[PDB]
Amino acid sequence: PVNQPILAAAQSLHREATKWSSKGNDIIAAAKRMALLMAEMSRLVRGGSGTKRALIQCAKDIAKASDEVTRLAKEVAKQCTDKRIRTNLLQVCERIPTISTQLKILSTVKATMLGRTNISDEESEQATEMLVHNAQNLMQSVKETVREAEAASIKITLRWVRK
Repeated sequence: PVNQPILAAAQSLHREATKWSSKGNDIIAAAKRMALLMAEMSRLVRGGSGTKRALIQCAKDIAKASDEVTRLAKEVAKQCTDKRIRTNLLQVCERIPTISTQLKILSTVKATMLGRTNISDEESEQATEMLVHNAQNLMQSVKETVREAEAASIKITLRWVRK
């Protein structure tokens, strides 16, 4: 069914995001959608063909959800009194648009490769491993962004309720 390391990265973010309720928290909601979509991604990279259009669109959905995470976490940071946390939170959540832009590039590469041209099992495996590493980086960054966004809120209209 799956590419295990992508699914594991997805579950890793799911575990952090499900510490809290989505109610009145769109960072939490977006992060949960990201983890669910990234699990779908691991199915798609490990299915196919037929999965070409789906691979591209799934990455687009993930990138859209990550813009919401980024946008909100930047607002949290810029209300945070602790410079140490504020700076760290700005540092991480400003990696995210680049990583999720990279997710869209590498998914399209994996999906479409060289168009009509024939491709080896080596190029195919290499393209998988590029995608894998980028997915782990993304899941890591958002998980760190969730943790720090909550840490920063202690120093401050966003709701953190433990489940």
